[PDB]
Amino acid sequence: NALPTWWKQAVFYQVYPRSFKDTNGDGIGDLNGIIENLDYLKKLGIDAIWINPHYDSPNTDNGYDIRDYRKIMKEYGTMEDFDRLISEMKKRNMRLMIDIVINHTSDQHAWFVQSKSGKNNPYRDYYFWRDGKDGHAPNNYPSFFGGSAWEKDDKSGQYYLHYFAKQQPDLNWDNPKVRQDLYDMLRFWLDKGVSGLRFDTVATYSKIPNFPDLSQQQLKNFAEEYTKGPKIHDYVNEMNREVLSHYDIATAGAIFGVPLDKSIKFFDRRRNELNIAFTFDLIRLDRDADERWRRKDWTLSQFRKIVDKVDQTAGEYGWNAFFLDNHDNPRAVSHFGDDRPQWREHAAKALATLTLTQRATPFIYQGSELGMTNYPFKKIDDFDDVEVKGFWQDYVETGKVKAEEFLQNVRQTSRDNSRTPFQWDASKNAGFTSGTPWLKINPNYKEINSADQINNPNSVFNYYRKLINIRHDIPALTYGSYIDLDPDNNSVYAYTRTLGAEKYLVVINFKEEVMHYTLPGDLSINKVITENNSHTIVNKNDRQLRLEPWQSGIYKLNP
Ligand SMILES: OC[C@H]1O[C@H](O)[C@H](O)[C@@H](O)[C@@H]1O
Ligand SMILES: [Ca+2]
Repeated sequence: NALPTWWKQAVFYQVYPRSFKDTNGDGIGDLNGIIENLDYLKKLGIDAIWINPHYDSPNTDNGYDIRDYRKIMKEYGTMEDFDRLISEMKKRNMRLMIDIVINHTSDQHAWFVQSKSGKNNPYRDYYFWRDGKDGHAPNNYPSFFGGSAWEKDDKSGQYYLHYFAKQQPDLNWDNPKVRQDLYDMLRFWLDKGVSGLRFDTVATYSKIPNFPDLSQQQLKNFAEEYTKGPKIHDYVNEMNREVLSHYDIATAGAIFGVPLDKSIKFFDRRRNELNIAFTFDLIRLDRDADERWRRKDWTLSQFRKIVDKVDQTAGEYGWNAFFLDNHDNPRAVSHFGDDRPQWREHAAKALATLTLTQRATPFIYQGSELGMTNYPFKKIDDFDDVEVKGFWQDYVETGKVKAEEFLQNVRQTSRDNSRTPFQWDASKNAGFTSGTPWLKINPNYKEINSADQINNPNSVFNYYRKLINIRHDIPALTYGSYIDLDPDNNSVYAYTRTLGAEKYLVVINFKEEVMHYTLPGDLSINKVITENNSHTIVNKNDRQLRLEPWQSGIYKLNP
């Protein structure tokens, strides 16, 4: 059985508007630059776009600190430009998903300005205010973005809670007036015909009664602890009943911190919470849990075991998104592939094949369709991201970690790796801007750009385009069940996707040498659906493949 829906079979593209296309020379991407490139996305074969936050914001965290939920960000343009994006997407039969950030607002949001003015203001209980303990913060809560999660306010003498930047105070979801105002805000956007919502850090809305201290253990994985609020599902379901279920939308929940065996409660269709799981297990598989900027070695067997556990967790009643990178993570070809010149294009096509053959809604992050890479940051000042400055302050300026070792890691792990501007063409600043880009463009744009790829049939771009057409053509590549042929193999990633008699095999050689790979049991090849970097022909009934380094392919198997 399988309830098909548009959002299960969609291929989404994620646009980070600050870095997509600048159309007025200020160095920052804008709405009009999205509009201008919709035919490019339609040619790739995308039918839905998720945009990162597009609201009025002081940009401490690039739109995730929202100062007014009902205004367009000044740098992105006007409400008129927003409504044109919708209307021009509609002309092209594309659906828009927006980013809903209601764990916290900017400290400049009118609600916070009132709340901080004193204990008597009607907005006081819109945020979390607590007394110090012996002239220190109410408790030992750390922030994701550095220091304590409590900021002293001199006006009142009390501390306010901020899991993120001190300019992102957390909204008090235990206050029913807060939830009702957020619901009116959602209806403002949903009434404009938006087709999807992504809920940013949806699992942290419910705070822990009485705010007790975290134990030593809990301090080393506090992200998980902040997901343990006792009313989180009451609140998500109430939001579904009062708002989400009255419109026709797909909702995605970004559940950072949630242990994978707690994820299903958010997405089981019978629970009437959200539709699509954004889990972080796979994309953070190689990240230290205590020093969250540090990476550690990982293996293909580790990777594929997580793919399979995420897949099984969704089970019959949930549904996964699948992504290998996004605006919070290094670029996939650098992170999971080999980004050197001899291999980058083969590895990028290998990972596209993986992505576009998962039992999940795939999300392609802008630039990945070109094989864009991490950026060669050298000095701490080459980064923009508030998060990396928080890590530098906590670990390097306290003398706990040498600056150079810190940099060797954040070069690989920083969010700013995925925020360098999109490489449109080979002209100055890769045609992203007529001015000076807000974050420097990778010098590899001369070799990696959309103009060089869009009409080259062998390009990474056109291999993504071919895979998307393949996936739409073959229902088993969307709905088929997933079986990993060998979860312990560290060289060749091979799995099947099966619907009844229709059985397909995906095979990717993660090694930089030729690998021979004999199929298990009685499996043999009926057809080749596509391959990249193939040298040995595959004939009817072949039971073995000779895989070139970085070779990837999809095959139909004999019954
Ligand atoms: O969902 C988690 C979100 O948390 C914060 O508000 C981040 O800065 C953002 O990039 C991330 O996606
Ligand atoms: Ca601009």
